[PDB]
Amino acid sequence: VIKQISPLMLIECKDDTSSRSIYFPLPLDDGYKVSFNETSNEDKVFYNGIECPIPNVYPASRKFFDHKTYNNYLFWCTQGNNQIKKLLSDEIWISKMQIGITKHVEEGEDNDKSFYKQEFLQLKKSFIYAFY
RNA sequence: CGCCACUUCAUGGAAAUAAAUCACUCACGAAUGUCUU
Repeated sequence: VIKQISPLMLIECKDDTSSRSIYFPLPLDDGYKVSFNETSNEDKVFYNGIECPIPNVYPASRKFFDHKTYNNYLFWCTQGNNQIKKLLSDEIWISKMQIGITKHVEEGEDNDKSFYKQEFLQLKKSFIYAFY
């Protein structure tokens, strides 16, 4: 009976529980302009041997792509009635590392080798998962 | 030469002062760094 499942969504539920904000990962090109100048014979990238035009990139605010300041991969985004709201992944997900062992019950087992660390994630109080 | 006793019974000063006030050592050691379905 299952026919169609939507991609899992990150939904924010506010105190005024009448509207929900859907959060998406920030596009990797956000805040930057990519042109691909086509004057030809200028410069061609070879991605593992395939022809491709050169990706001229500028911030949408010139200078070039400074990968020392590139941080779009750390941000999640949602629609606002203005610009795009950027939320850090830190502010959404809380992470803790848990140490675990199996208590050595003697008269048996070669299991001193039971020793591990696990990562557990907690969602912020206003954030839930959803899909259709 | 004889005769004969009274008076006085602790005041002042010092009443604690300096030195050391914790020292050295150990401040985590060994096992497990994944295992069984």
